[PDB]
Amino acid sequence: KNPKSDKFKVKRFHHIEFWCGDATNVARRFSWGLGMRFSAKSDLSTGNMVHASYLLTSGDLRFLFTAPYSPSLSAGEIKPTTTASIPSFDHGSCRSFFSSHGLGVRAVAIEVEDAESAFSISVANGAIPSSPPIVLNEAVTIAEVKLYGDVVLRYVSYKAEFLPGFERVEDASSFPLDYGIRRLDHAVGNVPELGPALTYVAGFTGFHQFAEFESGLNSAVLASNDEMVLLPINEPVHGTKRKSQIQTYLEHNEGAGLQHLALMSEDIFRTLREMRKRSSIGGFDFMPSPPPTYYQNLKKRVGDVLSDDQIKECEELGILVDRDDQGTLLQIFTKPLGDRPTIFIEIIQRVGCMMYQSGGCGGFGKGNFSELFKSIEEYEK
Amino acid sequence: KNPKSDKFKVKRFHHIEFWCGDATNVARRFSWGLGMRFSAKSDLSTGNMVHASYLLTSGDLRFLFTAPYSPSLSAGEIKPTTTASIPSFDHGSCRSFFSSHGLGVRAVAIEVEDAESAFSISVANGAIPSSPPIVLNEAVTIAEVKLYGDVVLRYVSYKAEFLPGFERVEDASSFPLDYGIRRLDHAVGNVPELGPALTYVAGFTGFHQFAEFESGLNSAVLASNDEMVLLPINEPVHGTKRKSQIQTYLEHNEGAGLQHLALMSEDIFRTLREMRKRSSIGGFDFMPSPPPTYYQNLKKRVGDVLSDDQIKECEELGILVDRDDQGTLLQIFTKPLGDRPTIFIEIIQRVGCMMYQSGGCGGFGKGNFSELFKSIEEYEK
Ligand SMILES: CCCn1c(=O)c2c(C)c(C(=O)C3=C(O)CCCC3=O)ccc2n(C)c1=O
Ligand SMILES: CCCn1c(=O)c2c(C)c(C(=O)C3=C(O)CCCC3=O)ccc2n(C)c1=O
Ligand SMILES: [Co+2]
Ligand SMILES: [Co+2]
Repeated sequence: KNPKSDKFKVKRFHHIEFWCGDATNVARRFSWGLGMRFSAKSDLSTGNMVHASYLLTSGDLRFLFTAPYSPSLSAGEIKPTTTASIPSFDHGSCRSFFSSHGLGVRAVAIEVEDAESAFSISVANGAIPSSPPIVLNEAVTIAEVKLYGDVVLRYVSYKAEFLPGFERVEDASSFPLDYGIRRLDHAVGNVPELGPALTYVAGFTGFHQFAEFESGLNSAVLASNDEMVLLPINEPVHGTKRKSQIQTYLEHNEGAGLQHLALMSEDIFRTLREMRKRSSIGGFDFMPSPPPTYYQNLKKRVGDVLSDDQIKECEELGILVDRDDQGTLLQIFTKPLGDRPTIFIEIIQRVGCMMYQSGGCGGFGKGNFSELFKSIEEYEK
Repeated sequence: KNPKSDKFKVKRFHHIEFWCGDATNVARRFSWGLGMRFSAKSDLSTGNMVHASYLLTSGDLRFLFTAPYSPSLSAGEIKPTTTASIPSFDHGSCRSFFSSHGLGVRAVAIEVEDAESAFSISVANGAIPSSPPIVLNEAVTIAEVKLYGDVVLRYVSYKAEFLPGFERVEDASSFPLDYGIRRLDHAVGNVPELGPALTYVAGFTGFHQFAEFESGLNSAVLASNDEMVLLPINEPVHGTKRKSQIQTYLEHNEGAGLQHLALMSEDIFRTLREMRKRSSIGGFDFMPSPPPTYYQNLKKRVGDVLSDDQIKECEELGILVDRDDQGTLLQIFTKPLGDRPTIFIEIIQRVGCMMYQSGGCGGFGKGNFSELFKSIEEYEK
């Protein structure tokens, strides 16, 4: 069921913005680890005396890394005279966010038809405003409302290159890395209580629940009209034997925030070979692999979609597989991206549901909670 | 002239500690960029609920990256019950340092025979104490006094593995990178006034001035008895046409701090090939190269030490060369390590002064200020 109840026209995921203490070092680590190119910048070299912002791209995926400068550099500016390229940026907010949460996502940005319209409708329907709409160079409109914790949902609309005031990167410094990642598939929040959070977000977006198919989580997924913008939310299940990983997140994060970003690859096998090659030389580590029992059990579950060779390939790389009614999902998770056990990344590829491919095809892998436990205990034998 | 006036027995540079917001991402960037191995850790996985600290090694060079956790994780601890592996660490101090300075060096650590003795003598002779001596596991003694700005000089003595409470890195995660860097040659501070700073530091160490051989700097070098611990200090020269790079540092750093770390390599040619290979894929960028006139002028200056082929090699890699009375120095500088134009790294190799090789052999390259200007203007032609 899809009531298609979006309250404003929503296009696609546009970008993700991390708030950090040093944008240079985080951006350079991510570039090498994930194979994303340096595409644009707004820093001192471009006249921005307020914040250092660096943009990484892979296909249509945009990761923006931003950090503050000393406020003394821009102490004489006022908002009408600012040199910031992101008018919503605030020194105090950024330092407070990062000291409270450590490294993580500040903005989930989606492209809309009319950022001004989306903002007003949103707050008309209960959104807590964060940054009012601003028109950049008469060409781009940007606005922000609260999503959960200190994460904002950013609207971005274009009348007709990333943002005004950003310069393209002189390719000499812009090495064309590419491990196969292509777009952002979904962005997941952790909250203490799922009910009030879902009611708030679906309330002002009109997004509908996507509908799915003991391990410490309850969760639900909001979706836009064509189900291409996907925003799942988790809450802790307390009192179980094994401590909830959602509760651990809220503890070490100082409350709600974004849990994982799921990046779609055009060839998950090559993405995972390339990332694993780099895990120990500046890249990302992956969660411990499932036991061979898990892969011996895959023939019965997806032996009609993946060849026996394609299953052995999953086993070498530690990929997980799940399946709903309409298609199949290959997935794998990184260890946390930073010091704290909080944000992590998921790499995914979806098989099926062709009309183009419809969003959510195969679900989100909840069936791998039980299957992982099962295969672990079979292998304990 | 060497009066050998050290007021306590001083051995060698022991380590450098960076204070950052996310130790994981900075450490991983440095590892790949400089070819340093992950050697030890003290974090949540080792029972440290206070700070995440990761140690990188290359030969005898030790880079320690440290970041705070949420104070709520250790809110019930007191100093007698602390889980920190570095007793001098303080949450407030670390967050205040990094928000004020961005990424940079907090501690310059030297190994002494008696850290307790060195501390008392130092403050007896004018050192401002920072952290009193603490004995770790009855095996290591650590103490800290102020050096300049918010940089401390850390004393470390061993009765007889980095520090108690640090675990060796399970080599699976400890890839053995090595680009040829071997030890820390010198560590350089920027201050507004050189006179008062030198008087303070030589005052409590007994270190002597090392003695050298318009571009915006005045500087002097303090040295220990065998001249192996080397601590140069710069001050701005104001009112010149081209703005002083020392003044720019103090502006963007919010005052005094460490300017550069000079790492000695056993083969600067291979170190620079390896680092340059990585500049655009997560490593470090190097300052713009000198013009061909500079290298055509090298035959007359060091044609008795470097072959014509060894000079062409310098030209490919952008290495600079200087020479004093006793030996020759090859050097090159990175662009800043972070967002702000503040800290940078120097790679160096020294030729000459054999007895082992005496420290400071060839000076520090001040003769390259004029030679760079000269060759630039000849090449303007
Ligand atoms: C330490 C790794 C633990 N772990 C996960 O974290 C994990 C995640 C995070 C997902 C996931 O992506 C997801 C959604 O996107 C929608 C909300 C529900 C949900 O969980 C799916 C499976 C997972 N499995 C199997 C697992 O074992
Ligand atoms: C943007 C690069 C600008 N630049 C330097 O920064 C530079 C430095 C930093 C050194 C140096 O190491 C040093 C000492 O170690 C002792 C104190 C004096 C001193 O300066 C030497 C030469 C340099 N030259 C030539 C240069 O052009
Ligand atoms: Co997911
Ligand atoms: Co130097």
